[PDB]
Amino acid sequence: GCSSYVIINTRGTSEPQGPSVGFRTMNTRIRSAVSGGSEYDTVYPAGIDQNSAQGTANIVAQVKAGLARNPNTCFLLEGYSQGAAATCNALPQLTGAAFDAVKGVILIGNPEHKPNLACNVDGNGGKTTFSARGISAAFTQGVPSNWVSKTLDICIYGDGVCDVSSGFGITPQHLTYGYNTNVQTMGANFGIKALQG
Ligand code: NA
Repeated sequence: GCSSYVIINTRGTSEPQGPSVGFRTMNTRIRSAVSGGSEYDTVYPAGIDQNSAQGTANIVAQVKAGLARNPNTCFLLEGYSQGAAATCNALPQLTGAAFDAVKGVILIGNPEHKPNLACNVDGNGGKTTFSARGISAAFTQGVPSNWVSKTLDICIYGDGVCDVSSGFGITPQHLTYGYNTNVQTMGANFGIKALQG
């Protein structure tokens, strides 16, 4: 059980610099159930930059800075949209102690969504987006094999960002994760169990 943890939250699109709309509810439940938490909101020019390399670097730096403060610090990594891509890009850079410290990765509307990974669920926890390809999947690696068992990759059916077969680009579905009640429940239960286990 993690006594001290950081929720690293990497936002999307044109969300303002601050907590993403996508995780607000599940985080209230995680922080309420598991003492010792804090939130770091990844600094990067979301919807203003050419890419998210800055977001990836700040995810990696905050994991390393937290472990330096307290080597038993745990992490949950959360990414929405371009922030889910930036989170996926961080995963290969988090090795040994830094890998062991990250207890769970929650992705919503992931542009790097990859077909047939065990972490893939839809908004209702089923398989309607299980084999889906994300809009960035042809050019990126998505969730590496060694991260699948601690990842939850939620793709709402009709979200063209994580499932190119059910929508073209940013579809209204892409915008709905923060007020999807089963998304928030799945995220909260995954994060609580990751930190307590
Ligand atoms: Na769905």
